Amino acid sequence: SYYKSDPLCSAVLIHMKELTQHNVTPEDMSAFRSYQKKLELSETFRKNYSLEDEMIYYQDRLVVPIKQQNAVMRLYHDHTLFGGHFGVTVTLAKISPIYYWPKLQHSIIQYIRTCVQCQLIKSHRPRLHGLLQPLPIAEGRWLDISMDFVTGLPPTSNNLNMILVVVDRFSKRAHFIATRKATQLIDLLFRYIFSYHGFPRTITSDRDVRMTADKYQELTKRLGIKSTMSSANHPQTDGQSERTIQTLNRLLRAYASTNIQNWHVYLPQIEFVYNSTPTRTLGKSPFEIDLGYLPNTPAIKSDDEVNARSFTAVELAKHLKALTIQTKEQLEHAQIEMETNNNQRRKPLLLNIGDHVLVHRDAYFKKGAYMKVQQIYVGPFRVVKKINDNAYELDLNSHKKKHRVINVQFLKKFVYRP
Amino acid sequence: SYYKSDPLCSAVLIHMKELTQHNVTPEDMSAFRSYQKKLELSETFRKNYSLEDEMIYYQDRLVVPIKQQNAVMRLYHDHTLFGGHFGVTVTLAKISPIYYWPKLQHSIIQYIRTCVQCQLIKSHRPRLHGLLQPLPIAEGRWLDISMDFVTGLPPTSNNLNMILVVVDRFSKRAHFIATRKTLDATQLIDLLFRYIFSYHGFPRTITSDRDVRMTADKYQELTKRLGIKSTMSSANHPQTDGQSERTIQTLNRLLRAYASTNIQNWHVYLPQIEFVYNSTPTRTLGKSPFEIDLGYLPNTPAIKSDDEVNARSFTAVELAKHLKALTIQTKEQLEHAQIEMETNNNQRRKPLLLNIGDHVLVHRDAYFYMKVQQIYVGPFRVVKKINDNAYELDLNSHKKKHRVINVQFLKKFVYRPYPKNKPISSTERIKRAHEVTALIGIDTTHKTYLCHMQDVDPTLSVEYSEAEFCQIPERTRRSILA
DNA sequence: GAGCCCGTAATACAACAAAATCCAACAAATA
DNA sequence: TATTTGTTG
DNA sequence: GGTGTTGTATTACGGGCTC
DNA sequence: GGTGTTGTATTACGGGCTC
Repeated sequence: SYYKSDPLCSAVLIHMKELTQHNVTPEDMSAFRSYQKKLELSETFRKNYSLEDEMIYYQDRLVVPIKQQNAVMRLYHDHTLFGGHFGVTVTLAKISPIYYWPKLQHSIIQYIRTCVQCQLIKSHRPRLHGLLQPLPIAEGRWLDISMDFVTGLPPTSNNLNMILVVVDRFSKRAHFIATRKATQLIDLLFRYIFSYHGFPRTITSDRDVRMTADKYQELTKRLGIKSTMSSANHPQTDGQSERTIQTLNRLLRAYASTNIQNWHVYLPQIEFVYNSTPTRTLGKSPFEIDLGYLPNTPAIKSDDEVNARSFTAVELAKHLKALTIQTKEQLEHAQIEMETNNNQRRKPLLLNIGDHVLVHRDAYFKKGAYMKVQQIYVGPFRVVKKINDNAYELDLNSHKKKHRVINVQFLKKFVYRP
Repeated sequence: SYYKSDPLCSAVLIHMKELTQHNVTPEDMSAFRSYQKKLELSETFRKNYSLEDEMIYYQDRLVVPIKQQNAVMRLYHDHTLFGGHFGVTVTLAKISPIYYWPKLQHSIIQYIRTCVQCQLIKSHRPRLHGLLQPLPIAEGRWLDISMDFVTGLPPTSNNLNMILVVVDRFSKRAHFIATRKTLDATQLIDLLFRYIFSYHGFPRTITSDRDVRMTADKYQELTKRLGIKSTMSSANHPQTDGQSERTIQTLNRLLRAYASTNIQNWHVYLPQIEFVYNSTPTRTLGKSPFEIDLGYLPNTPAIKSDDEVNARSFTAVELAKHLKALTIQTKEQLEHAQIEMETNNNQRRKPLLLNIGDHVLVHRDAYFYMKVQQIYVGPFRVVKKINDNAYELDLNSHKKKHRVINVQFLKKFVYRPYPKNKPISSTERIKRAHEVTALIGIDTTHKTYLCHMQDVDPTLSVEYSEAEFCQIPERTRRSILA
């Protein structure tokens, strides 16, 4: 039960094979590509096709007619003759030692994008699927605020359990919100610690139940506060707070190495140390990014001046304007530097309407659902809206899934074939 | 109540600041470097020091004498005036706006290395410590072998291990047989299917992990009587079993491909996955692992355009010559593979070189709520240097579990530094017990606690028994152990 | 080209990516 | 001799 | 509307010397 | 003695044409 026991006088290679035969030319519809290929063969000298008793082949490899292309690549890709659904390299190593197939690599990668199980099972670095495209930089001071918290720490005396952080996107000002892992009184403690400065414009946070929080969201809609609400298991958007708790974790380890179970005393020292230390992407201390009144003043900084903003009373407007201008251009510099050092391999994905994208078992099933060697056979979903440049909402075929926003790091767009 | 309100007429900067005054030359022992620096200043033109009535400083930066170098770096790196124990960049951003410091960044990284807590609380890419050294290349058809376990597989007949993958390292034949956790623990039946695998040829070298199924006394001694080495891993360093784990990575994709009937009936798929994976050509050798060892390919011949040599199923007296030729081919492909691995991986990695005796931190795998507490532990003395990236060390007294740590967890320790002395008398272990810093634990063999004191030799601990343990407040001691 | 000192100063590279329970199973410690 | 308790895929 | 982001050793580029 | 390692899209380099 072997193949190639069939003559085909109507295919692309007929023009190539009549270079010796010159007998019959029964071309088909859309066979004008064969005419152009024969013209290119005529103006060049690459004649290596061998014609031996109906076996027309290349120098050592069997050229296959285009009628049975899919049959051959399915035979050497599926388990009919022990393929195994591998990549283009193993498929070439199975086919190219035996067959030639002009533009074989493009045909094989097209088949990889065609075969459904390879789309659902393979990953092929599904963490580089969209550009960086960071947050818009800022406005006037204390208008954008980043919100997140680490769920659990070694508990203190039974009054405090975990640390919440507030750092603004502009100035990156540390904060010490020590919660109890909380209730609807989140707005009480949160209000007491941001309203020390004032009400922001948008909150960059995750889809956490203390902030998804239909009771708390309506408060923000009434008050005039937006909510970015980073999607399920995509904590990258929170950013400044995540980077702060990275710096806080080192600081908390430093100040509580031998002093576990009472770190709530040292937490204001943690935030004050974070506040007094200059950063890199802005080059100035977060006091200086705000009203520059580093109160410790161990020594005067470089370019010695008055450096006493307490003496200035009415002229603070020009000083804050100057700080705002230089910090805004520094934020733009940080944005472009991040975009340069990150997008060296980040391939974009821009669809925005009418596709059948997937979600490869991350933010689709539960974060608490165990990942194992169980098959990854998420069905072909649909996309109806372009919610952002780096995400697309889906019509999750479930009860509700409680969210339908999927960042591009889980999509891996499905492609059909007739 | 600040610094710099004191004269220092004998330091390095004396020759620099007598370029305008030329009063006295009160050099000290080994202070001729000041004269050489003055000569270097004279033969060039970088004279920009400002000198006004003992306020001697740079164009905008206060130059500091070498006597109070430690005072300045401790002031702007520790917490006396709100430092924070940050990196070299933040320390520069605190110091370089205010002070000059010839070779400033070198002094800053020196202070980062010679700190007491700063080494142990932070981290800087520990994974790339040690250059990537591939294991010995190949032998006569899997005299070197690897195996490993992964779990999390769904049950079908109470079989939630089912991955005992054995990879024939030379030919990469890569067998894996269904099993379970509860069948054996290297006592009764584990060896039996190990031998039915080994029925097709005994190996000569194992490379495996620190799993309890192979660190047992029964396994090591039987392998030693079999003349086959163990060569275990290094306390959660699975990269020693890399080729088996890479086979698992290839196996997992094929397992998901064949795992549509996840729960009902799928134990027939592992031999199918074996037969598919062995027949598929690899990348590092260009030949399928099935035909590398066995010569020929499996049934339904799809013989390539090389020759008829891959249909070698005929008379066997001439198999030795061309099978050795294929051994040469595959050997060459594995030097190519070792070179390819060492190219793209050693570009960022930096080797770590320690002699026997110097202290070393382990930073992990010493105590298994490890978030805020001091997960990183104190320094230990290295005993045996097995490899350039393998140091055997005394993490505890004599307790348990294979006291060798890979260099990825290991980190250098520097004790360059008013430190106290070493108590050796019997009465000095009682009074000098309130000067403790950290804790290791309790000896399992007898009643002797090991801990760290303050401003002493860190690794060279002093034994503190119960006669001098209950007097000092131990309420804050078990807090870091729990 | 050719290298060196030194002084700044950019520069990819990785860590924040929820936290903490055991599962199965080797061998130490009493009583 | 059963119930523990260190560490590790 | 809504989607990364800085700390850190490490390393690259100008004044001043030898040419 | 004892310590990574291949699968995979993706992309870079020679024969043959226009010069």
